[PDB]
Amino acid sequence: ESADLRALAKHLYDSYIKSFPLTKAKARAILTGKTDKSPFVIYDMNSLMMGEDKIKKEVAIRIFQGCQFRSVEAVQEITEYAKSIPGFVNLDLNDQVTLLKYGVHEIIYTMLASLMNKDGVLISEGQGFMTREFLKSLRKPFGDFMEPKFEFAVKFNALELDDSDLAIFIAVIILSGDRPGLLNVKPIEDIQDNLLQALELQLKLNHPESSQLFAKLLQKMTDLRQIVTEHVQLLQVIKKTETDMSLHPLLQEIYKDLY
Ligand SMILES: *[C@H](/C=C\C/C=C\C/C=C\C/C=C\CCC(=O)O)CC(=O)C/C=C\CC
Repeated sequence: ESADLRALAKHLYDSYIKSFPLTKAKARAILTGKTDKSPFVIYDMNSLMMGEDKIKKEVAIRIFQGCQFRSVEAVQEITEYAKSIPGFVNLDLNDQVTLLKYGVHEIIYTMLASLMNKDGVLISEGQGFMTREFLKSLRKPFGDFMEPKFEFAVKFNALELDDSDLAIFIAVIILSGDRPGLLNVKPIEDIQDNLLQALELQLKLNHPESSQLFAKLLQKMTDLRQIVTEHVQLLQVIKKTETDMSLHPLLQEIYKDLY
């Protein structure tokens, strides 16, 4: 029944808004220019240094440390959201953990896209804006790492998905039967099938003019997986090069034994 899928789509959107402090609608209102919302921009070290009075130790390291904190916070948000998804909490506990750790990275890059424009990532809950050029500027090996996210985001943004689309699309990512080491796949695939049905309905209703948006959206996932591979490689280099830099336990658990 179409009505059941609509009810599920709304349930997921409701949890999404509650789970994520900053949404695409808010992000884009801040970026687009819809007075008070408007953020302080960091393009250089003077701007970065100036920021702290405006907004709530090597510089490159300090940015990376910031990004770690942000990722940890995102996982927590995604994890809260994941519980909301019908059936996920009922799955085997080991399976829940497996889904979460593979999902988290893919979901983060997707959610990151909403804050991105070709110039920058919003920061500090949309209080600040950091330039893409400034992030590239950071000394090796650090300067490269943001760029892959920007490339995906620009292509991804062209789809121009609503927050309501995103919420369903990410439940689909979390609920993947393919994940390595899953004890039971059948229960997971049945739930994913339902989410995919909700997404299909949602995309047609929300974007009737767009053609094959469902398929196009599903293909992007290939891209997400690619970003993860590159990120892990980058991350392994960072540890060897900087012995002095700590990695968050939660982040460490997610990244280890991955593919
Ligand atoms: C790094 C995470 C976010 C990139 C955006 C901006 C630069 C990072 C931090 C600046 C400080 C605050 C912004 C965030 C906030 O407070 O809301 C991308 C990433 O996924 C890296 C993951 C692991 C590397 C440790």
